[PDB]
Amino acid sequence: AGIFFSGGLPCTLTVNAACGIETTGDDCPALYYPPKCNVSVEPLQMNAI
Amino acid sequence: AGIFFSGGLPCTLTVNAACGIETTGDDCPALYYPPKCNVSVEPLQMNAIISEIANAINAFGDLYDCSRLDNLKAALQKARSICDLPPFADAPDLDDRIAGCFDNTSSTITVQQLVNLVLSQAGGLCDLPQAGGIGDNDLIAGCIGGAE
Amino acid sequence: AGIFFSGGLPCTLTVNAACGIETTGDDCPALYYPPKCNVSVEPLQMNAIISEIANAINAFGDLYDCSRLDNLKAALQKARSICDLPPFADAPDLDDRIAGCFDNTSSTITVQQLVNLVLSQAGGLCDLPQAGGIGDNDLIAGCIGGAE
Amino acid sequence: GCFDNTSSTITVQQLVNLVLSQAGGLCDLPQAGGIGDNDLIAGCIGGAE
Amino acid sequence: AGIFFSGGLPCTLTVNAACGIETTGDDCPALYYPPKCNVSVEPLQMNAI
Repeated sequence: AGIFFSGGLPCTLTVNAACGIETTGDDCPALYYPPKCNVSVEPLQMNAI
Repeated sequence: AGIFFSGGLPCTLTVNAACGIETTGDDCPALYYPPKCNVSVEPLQMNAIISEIANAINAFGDLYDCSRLDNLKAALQKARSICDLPPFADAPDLDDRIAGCFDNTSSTITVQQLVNLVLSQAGGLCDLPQAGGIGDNDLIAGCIGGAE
Repeated sequence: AGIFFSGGLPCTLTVNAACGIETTGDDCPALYYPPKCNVSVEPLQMNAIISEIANAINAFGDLYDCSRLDNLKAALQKARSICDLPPFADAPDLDDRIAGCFDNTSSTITVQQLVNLVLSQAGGLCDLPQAGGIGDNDLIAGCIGGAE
Repeated sequence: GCFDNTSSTITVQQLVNLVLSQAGGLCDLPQAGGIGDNDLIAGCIGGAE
Repeated sequence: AGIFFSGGLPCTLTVNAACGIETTGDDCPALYYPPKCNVSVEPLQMNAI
């Protein structure tokens, strides 16, 4: 999912996200890391950045 | 999901739940707990309810007081209080609106329509009485030099 | 602690937390359930919230009914609904105030302001039409016989 | 509106009566002394003012 | 039984209970969670709120 985190949450359901992200439909789903307690940043997701 | 059980069910398959709720998009699908014996309230959702009601109480700049029990009721009773609205000094134009009940429907009307409906009932000269005779007190009205 | 779970955490350290809530001192602090997956809601808190909503429903002398899920909705609609306000049983006074949207603001204006604004479109006899002649049988007006 | 410090309503008829009563009448008009040739007299022209 | 807990106790026998609520009748009794040391919230009641 490129720079986004597959399996995350949409921008509404977490903080420090943003709306209005213009994408190519379902192929580019905007997802974000949840505010859950025990999650850590995925390595590969950095590769995109 | 706000104040909905994230993994919940739609209103049709539960009990003591309303139906036909509207939200924004599918990010907020109304859901409730199912009639299971092995489920419990999810604290974060309770936190959402606390946040919502606390915000509601503070709508009109009042101070929440835990020793009370009717803060929301006071807030509601304050909104309906027309007498509490602030005073205003500058004279309004005809387009400035006034609120009243028309056709059993809470709506507003421009002062223009009000002025038209008031002056239109001024009556008419025909209403005036008659003297028949004429005396020196008959100060006849007319456009004397451009000033009535 | 009222509707706030005592022994919780402040808003900054959890989710779904209302921020900047103002209260009557530290004796009514803001605290919320932590994000852990094991904690269980405390019933006595749930007792508090029930009280607030139940009080709100009866803000306008309305009767609760457990068979419907819209009670607060109607008790809120009534507050906004002007059409259901009581009617005054007497005549108004110059000091009586009328609410309006003047200057994009829900404010109050006395009757006298409206009365004076009415005169703007009152007009004078100068506006009346004119004719080249008048029959001996027609009518004239003035301060005749000590009256209009 | 706020009628006698009490939230309530009144029919437009009542306000109309109060406004009309305060409006005034002919006797209120000033008393000019002389008359001129460019003036205009107020009267009823065949049932019309 | 709507929002009110079905098996609770009237206001005077618990804490954080609002006295003198109004209802249609005995079909909708006013009850609250008891201060007992083992009770837990009921979901189906929570749906009501």
